[PDB]
Amino acid sequence: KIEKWTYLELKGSKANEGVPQAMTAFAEFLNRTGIPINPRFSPGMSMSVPGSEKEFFAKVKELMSSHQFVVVLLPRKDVAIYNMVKRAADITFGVHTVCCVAEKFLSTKGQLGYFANVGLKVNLKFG
Repeated sequence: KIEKWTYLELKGSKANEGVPQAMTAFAEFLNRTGIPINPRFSPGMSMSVPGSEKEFFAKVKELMSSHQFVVVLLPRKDVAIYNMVKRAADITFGVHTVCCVAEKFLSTKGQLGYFANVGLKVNLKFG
């Protein structure tokens, strides 16, 4: 059972709406599909994309070292931001991160299908 988790939101041009609410929906989804997780998350973090990996690691370091699981929302399917996230996760102990595109994670049509795909990655990390 994932007990301590939160989310990290990497800002794009447009502001994301309904994030906390979708995170709750996501946790419910995970529980229904056989991945036990506390239905409640600790308050999430939102930040613009920093200029360097060092700057990024400094910012998210406490977040990632104090949680078992972090759901990360990226503004676009940009593999460079994705890599920045994976580098920090690579040197952090006791945490798993999963990266998602914000629009897909939030948009009503196709949300459940997307949740299901993201759940594949989550399952592999814990199951």
